Amino acid sequence: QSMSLQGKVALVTGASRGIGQAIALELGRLGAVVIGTATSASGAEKIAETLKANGVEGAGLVLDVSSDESVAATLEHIQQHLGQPLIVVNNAGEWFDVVNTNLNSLYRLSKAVLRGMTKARWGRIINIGSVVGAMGNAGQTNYAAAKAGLEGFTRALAREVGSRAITVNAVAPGFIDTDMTRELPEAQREALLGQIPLGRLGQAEEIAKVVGFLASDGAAYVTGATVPVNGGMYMS
Amino acid sequence: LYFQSMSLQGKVALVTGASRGIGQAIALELGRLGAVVIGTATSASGAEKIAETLKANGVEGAGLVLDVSSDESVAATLEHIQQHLGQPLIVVNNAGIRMKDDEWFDVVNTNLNSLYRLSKAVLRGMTKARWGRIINIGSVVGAMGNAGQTNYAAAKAGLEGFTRALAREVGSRAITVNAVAPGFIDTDMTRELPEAQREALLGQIPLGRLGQAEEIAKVVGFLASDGAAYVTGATVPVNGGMYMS
Amino acid sequence: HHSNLYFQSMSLQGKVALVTGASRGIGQAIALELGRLGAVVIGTATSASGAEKIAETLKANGVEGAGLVLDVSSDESVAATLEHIQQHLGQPLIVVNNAGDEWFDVVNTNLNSLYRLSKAVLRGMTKARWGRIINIGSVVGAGQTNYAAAKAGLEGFTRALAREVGSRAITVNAVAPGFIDTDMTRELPEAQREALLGQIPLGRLGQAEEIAKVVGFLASDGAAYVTGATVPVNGGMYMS
Amino acid sequence: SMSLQGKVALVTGASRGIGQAIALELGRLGAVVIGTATSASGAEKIAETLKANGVEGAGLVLDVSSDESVAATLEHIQQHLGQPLIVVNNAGIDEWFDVVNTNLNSLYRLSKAVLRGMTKARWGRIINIGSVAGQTNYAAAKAGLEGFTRALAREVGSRAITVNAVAPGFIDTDMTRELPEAQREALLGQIPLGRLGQAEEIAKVVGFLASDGAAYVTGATVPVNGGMYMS
Ligand SMILES: Nc1nc(-c2ccccc2)cn1NC(=O)Nc1ccccc1F
Ligand SMILES: Nc1nc(-c2ccccc2)cn1NC(=O)Nc1ccccc1F
Repeated sequence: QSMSLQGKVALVTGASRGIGQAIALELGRLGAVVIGTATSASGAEKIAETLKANGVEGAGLVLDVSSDESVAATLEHIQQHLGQPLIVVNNAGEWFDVVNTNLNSLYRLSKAVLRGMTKARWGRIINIGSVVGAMGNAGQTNYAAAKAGLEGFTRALAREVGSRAITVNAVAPGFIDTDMTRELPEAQREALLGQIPLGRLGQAEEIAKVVGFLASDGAAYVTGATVPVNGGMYMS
Repeated sequence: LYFQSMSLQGKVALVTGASRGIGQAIALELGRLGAVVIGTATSASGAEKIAETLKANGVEGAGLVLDVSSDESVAATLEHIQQHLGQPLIVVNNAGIRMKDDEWFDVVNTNLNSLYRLSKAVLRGMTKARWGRIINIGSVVGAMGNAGQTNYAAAKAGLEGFTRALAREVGSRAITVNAVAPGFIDTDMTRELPEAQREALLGQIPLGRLGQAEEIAKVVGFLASDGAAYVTGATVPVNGGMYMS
Repeated sequence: HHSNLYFQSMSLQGKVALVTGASRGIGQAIALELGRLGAVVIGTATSASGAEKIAETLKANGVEGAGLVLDVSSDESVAATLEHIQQHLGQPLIVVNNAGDEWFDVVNTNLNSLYRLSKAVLRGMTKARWGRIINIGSVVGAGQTNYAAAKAGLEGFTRALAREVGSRAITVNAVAPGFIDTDMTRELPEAQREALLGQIPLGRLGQAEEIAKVVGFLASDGAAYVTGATVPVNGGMYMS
Repeated sequence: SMSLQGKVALVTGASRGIGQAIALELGRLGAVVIGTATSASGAEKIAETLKANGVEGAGLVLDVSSDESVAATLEHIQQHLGQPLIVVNNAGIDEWFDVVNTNLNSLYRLSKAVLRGMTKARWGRIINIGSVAGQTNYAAAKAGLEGFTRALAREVGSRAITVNAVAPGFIDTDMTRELPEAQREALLGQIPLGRLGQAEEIAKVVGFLASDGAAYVTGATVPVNGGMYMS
């Protein structure tokens, strides 16, 4: 009668900063045991501090989602130590190659965690889209493309794994206040505020709450869906 | 002076079409989250029933008679609420008013005129408070034929473009506007068409089951929260993986 | 009410086409294109001088047809107009709707007009067991809210109507123009035009004719299996 | 004014069905047409069909999954018939993912290879034909085709090159002719037009998209499905 993720293990890729960090803390707040990942040892260490610092049981690991070996080994380490990850949030990220590489990483990781979810006959996979913030024309092409790829992928994977009570969903952030976007040139940021009906940048936490909800038992009938979290700014 | 993640304490919510099924489940969910809940129906016995259900589940609120097709009804109803309980800052439109692939136009036209009516009327209150949630519930799947698809696809497309457009119009005032597009939900309609044809429905749904009314309500419950503040103009499908447009 | 070279393009020979809002721009271009393809063309406008002008343009480009006064918002106008056409020129089997808190009322009013007119021409197409209905969208023109909405409305409508009339071999389609060269857009300050062109991959405004060719195609027998579709004609500029 | 006289068109997977119909339609419009197939007997057949319908062109062996095949094939065309400015990708190829990933890698391979020619001529048409268990794979292939087509259109647009897709519904082809009557009729029952589409009816759309009249259409995916939409 609640959104408690007590007893569940969650894996959040790219958790050392920004959105991923905010997602790790939110799932922690909800009672999940949280494994966050980064590509470096110091990133993984930092994830661990942040967890203790906010009273979250879990760990930081080194993970490169572009390589089969890293993925296989990492998942093994988790299984042997903390249990099977039943919540998995892919947040660790020229148009063609970017999208092709991202989606190969989603599929890789998703397929690897699926054996565990299948066995438990329950699971949540949640895919975070790229943030809006794209120095140029290139960057609109790239965001629209990444979004279309995420959506069709998420929908297709949901249909494939649905019969096992595993939901698969995506979250498509708009213009979010992050360490990356605070660095954009003022003209570019203001031109983006001018496009957003809510008249402000979204917070990382505001992405994390959606992920938090999608991970809950309450969201059990939501699958193959891509939830936009963009303040009313839609770009396609 | 309180503050927690999903609370709606201190907020007044208005849920149209709350006497049964989805709307009832929504009223109880917003109640469960601490909202003062006004549910509505088109009849006195419906409104009575809403009130019983609230008290019976310990929810502070009321049942009112409301016809969303009529300006007078809407104006008067909102007045009563303002006079007595305060300003409704959460508003969930769920009162949509043998069917064939030609009835689509009128159904959708009538629904959307009612959304706009009610929405515009509650907007003055939300504007004044510089905060608000409007949530629009789509039609469930009401017939499994061609007739039934045309109508569901159409109702969905209309709801989505409407919700998006309205979100853009009111966004600058910190008012989110969202929709929920239920798929095949366990309700009065779905239960009574015998199974050999109904069971064929489960085969179209990857989750392999009908959705529960509660499962729509949790989504509405989330969208109404402060956590969902950056979600606007969105239509959340809640269909077990069955997508049709 | 104002009314031997065999060109090869003349594939809509023998068909009567009705193009609403034909006195200028896109609608005018559509009337001449369907004319070019051999259709007998009735174009419409809301005023007598508009209808006069349509007729001049037709004769001036050697198109058999007429200019009529039509108000698509009124049942009487529609019924009477269609009857005049039936009694004089035959049954219109190709029909192109191009004649158009603001955000809601615009879309609601348009779609009520589409449905009115569409339902009225449908008896004729049903009897002939063939027909083309083509709906021209809102061009670009606060303007962002309205364009996405108008588009979503047009598209769901077009799709739903296609499903309803399909069994009778009547296609129903829409065309969603992007930024089209019209007499208003030619007058922007260079900075404004260049900034708009910078959003369009083709790097130019579309021509009215370029909308008309799509309509021309959709009207043909070749497009018989295309129905409930909305064809964007925007130079690669997609707004949501 | 639908003419393609003087233009060279390349149609992959042209030995039968849709691709064949596309090759004859672009031929009918005056294009010099190179059709392709994966086998020698397929390529021969393409050539017979062209001569048999008075179309100037050729049948070539092409495997769009291989860089070498593509590079060599395009060279042969450049050296013999000129630069292909109209290009229609119709040769299609845990199963959903790989299908779509492989198809889109083939589109991108071929597209990039023909793009040099179009850039040089400052004009071009690229048209991608979609696929004709089964919903997951169709919805996925479609979503991939659409986003791809749109993204590529944005990239090459400034050079007066349109890039578009055609998403056929249920078409009368060698696959569909094999279904049991109850199953096909249940499929007709989902199609408002009440019939299967013809290959020619896909081809006319391609024919139109290739024309100068369609110059302002780019990044678009035209459904050709008799009113049956599955997503
Ligand atoms: N390799 C690749 N490129 C793209 C793509 C590029 C631009 C826009 C949209 C998709 C998508 N993908 N996607 C895939 O590999 N798989 C994929 C794409 C869409 C739906 C389902 C899929 F599996
Ligand atoms: N009369 C009508 N029909 C439809 C419609 C029909 C089929 C699919 C989608 C919308 C919508 N509407 N009415 C509206 O007032 N507005 C409207 C429709 C679609 C999107 C946005 C809108 F404001």
